[PDB]
Amino acid sequence: ISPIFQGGSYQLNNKSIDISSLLLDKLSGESQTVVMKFKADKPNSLQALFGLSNSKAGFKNNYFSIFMRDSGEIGVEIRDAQKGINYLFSRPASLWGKHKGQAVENTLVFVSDSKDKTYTMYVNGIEVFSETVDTFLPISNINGIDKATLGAVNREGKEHYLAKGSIDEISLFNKAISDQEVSTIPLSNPFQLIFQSGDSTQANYFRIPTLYTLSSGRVLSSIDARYGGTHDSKSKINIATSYSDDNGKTWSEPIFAMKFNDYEEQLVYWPRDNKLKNSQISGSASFIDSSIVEDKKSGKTILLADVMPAGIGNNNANKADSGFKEINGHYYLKLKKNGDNDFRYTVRENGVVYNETTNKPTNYTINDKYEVLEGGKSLTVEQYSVDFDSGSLRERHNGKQVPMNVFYKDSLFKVTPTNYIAMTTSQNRGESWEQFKLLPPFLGEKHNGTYLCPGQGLALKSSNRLIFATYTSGELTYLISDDSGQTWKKSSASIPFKNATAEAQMVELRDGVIRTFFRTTTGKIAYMTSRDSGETWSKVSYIDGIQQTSYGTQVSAIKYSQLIDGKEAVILSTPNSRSGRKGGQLVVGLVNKEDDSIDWKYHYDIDLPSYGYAYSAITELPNHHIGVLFEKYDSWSRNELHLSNVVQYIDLEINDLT
Ligand SMILES: O=S(=O)(O)CCNCc1cccc(Cl)c1
Repeated sequence: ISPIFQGGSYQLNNKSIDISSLLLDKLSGESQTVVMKFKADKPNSLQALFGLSNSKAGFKNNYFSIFMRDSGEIGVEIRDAQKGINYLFSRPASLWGKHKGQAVENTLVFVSDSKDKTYTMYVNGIEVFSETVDTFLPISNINGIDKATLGAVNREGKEHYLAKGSIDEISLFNKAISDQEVSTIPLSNPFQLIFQSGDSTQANYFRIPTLYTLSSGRVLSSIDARYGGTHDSKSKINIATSYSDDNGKTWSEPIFAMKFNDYEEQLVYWPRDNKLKNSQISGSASFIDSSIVEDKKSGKTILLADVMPAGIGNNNANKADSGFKEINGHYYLKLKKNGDNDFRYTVRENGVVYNETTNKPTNYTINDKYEVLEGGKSLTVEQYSVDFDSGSLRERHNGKQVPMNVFYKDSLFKVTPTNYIAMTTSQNRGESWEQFKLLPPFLGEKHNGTYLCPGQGLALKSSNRLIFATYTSGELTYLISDDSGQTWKKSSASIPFKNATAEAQMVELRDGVIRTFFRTTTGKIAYMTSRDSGETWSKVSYIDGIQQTSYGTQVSAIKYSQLIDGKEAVILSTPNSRSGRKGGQLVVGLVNKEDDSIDWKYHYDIDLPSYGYAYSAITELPNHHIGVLFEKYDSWSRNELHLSNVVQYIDLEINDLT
């Protein structure tokens, strides 16, 4: 249907605009839709875009507003004192501010539906909240409403929540338009989604993006598909992948590179209230932190991720145990049988489960999928599903049987409760992935394994060498293969922090010269250099000119193929901020051929300094554009947990950055 009101080209410069005469007497019925296209690249701390209010003395809490914060949060208030109603619905990190230095036109759709008693907010094609209430309050049913305002709320005759920005278009409808109708509304998005709520992964949440340009020109991406909110394990998380064959313009429906079946893949709205937001799927196995590389020699794509058995995160991860037993230069996966207090088994050659106390083999074997077989027959366990129907999180059997896996809670044989690294490969550039294999321990039998650095591995240009950075307490532990990832060795490089989350990414400055940039606990990004293709590593230095928080954030980095200002160039992606994960930048550095030092010459602001930017992935697209897939929110903040569709993709050109 048609708008009852339509206006545009409104400039909000800290002075409200009264549209009462134009709008108020057009409002009728109990259901309304607001469609508003607006820019705000210099927002005030807290500002209202739109208000309906009782402006009379004594009725300061009788109003409806659509408001935003300079954090990028969007919300509404719906208030009527006489009715005793004070609704406040919102979601952090819902907005864009700037893109390529130009103010972004956000498309906001707010639906107030009296029939379903539900308020729903979409921004830029993304539903950011949908709230059902017992007692519905139609927005124009507020006692004594006498003002319709743009860029403030009129309370007791004064302008509250004064806005800075513009409303290029605003329409109102005396109808609650359908989800279908919403999706036909044209958008002006500066970004794309590769992974998103409702896709093939059926995860409502995603974290830890990666990007990698394959030699055929295909761009591949991997990500944590996170089911139990945005929590790091413990949770259910699979590793999903998608690829683009047209320079990032479009992307394939995701598939899984690594998945477990002990818990159902469920699209779940995770509670965001302070009482329940720390609810955590607690009995599921999971993957976390993926990294990609391509091997010139075989042509295979190789993906690694951390693996966690059921219940297990990095907090309850058995340090002081690798999960393997050393038996004469060889490492065998340890197992514990249902009922025993110790790990009395190992998985020897051909997956034969072997009793260590009597040195007899059992009739149990472990297949290539880490599934348990008895006498060649597939054992099963019953799957779990989760729900908050009772009010709190419940994890319960759902009737479906799935293959018994040693990483599962209900398994007859269980691996050691600690962190492992798995590897899978693709022969068809990400169209399918093999069953993963665990990597062996590198730091000894009684050292719990290292943590994979998410993002990219490094494929050295002039050899067959493959390297994946990993971290542990007191060092970076590079994993090195010269035979297409069939065998790996480690190269240890000491760093001056104990228990840092030293997420590290590498660039090749020139043949055999690797610089690694990594996250620290110092508020500055660090780096070290190898000049022998990763055999040995320099001492640690720090970058000036970029700030991180004390706890730090992952940094992504590439070596750009083309000269810039006549020099070799490296591009870093990172939040630039000592307060939180915001102020995203790409920083372009020019290499000094004399000494391999880097002049950080250009800083490109991804969006506003106050808007969220966390983990990121950068790649040089085959057309020499830059692709960026990143968490567009603060993934540290306890106020921004469990947000949907915040991992977003943008395309940039080098001239945009300079
Ligand atoms: O800096 S963040 O807190 O946003 C993400 C830190 N992830 C570290 C990790 C790695 C492997 C397993 C687990 Cl459980 C946690």
